Formats: sequence, C-alpha cells, structure tokens
Amino acid sequence: ESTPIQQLLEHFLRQLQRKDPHGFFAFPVTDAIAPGYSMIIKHPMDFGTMKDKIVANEYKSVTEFKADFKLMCDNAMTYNRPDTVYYKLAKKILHAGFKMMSKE
Repeated sequence: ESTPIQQLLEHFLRQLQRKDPHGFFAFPVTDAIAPGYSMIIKHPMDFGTMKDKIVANEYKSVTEFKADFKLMCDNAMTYNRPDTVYYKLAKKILHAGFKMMSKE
C-alpha cells in the first residue's frame, strides 16, 4: 500500500469500522447467519471485503470506495427490519461516515 489513495482509504476504513465496534458489518453475510440474505441482497458488501480491495489496489478513486460503503449500509437497511439494531447502526454510520469523509 505505497499509494496515497490506498493509505487514505485504509484510514477511512479504520475510522468507519470504529463506528461498528461489535463488527456487525466486518465480514460477509451468509444465509446461515441471516436467512434469506442471498434472496434479498444482490450485491453484498462488508468492511472486510473493502479492506481486501484496498490491499489489492482495486479502488480507482475514493468515490469507488464510498460507493462500496454506501452499498454495505444500503444492503443492511434493505435486509434488516427497520426496527432492529442493525438497520439503525447502518443508517447512523452511513450519515456519520460520509460526514467524516467530507472533512478529509
């Protein structure tokens, strides 16, 4: 990770994951953990997949990284009932995360 973008995205990822201390969004969701997930969510995303994409230098732009973060939050708000802790955290960190990234 010698490039400025990789180092910046690693910093963003650390900051975003701090807002998920329980690790709800740390790793890919399986149908065994979340029944019906593959039926409901067509493009899964998680913090760990994003980490691997940074390390592999797959992100062309910061915008591409932000699209993955929004996708992960949008997926959580689509699958989880609107009254659950997972929906509420996804909604909270989506707003707080984009506000945080707008300052750097």
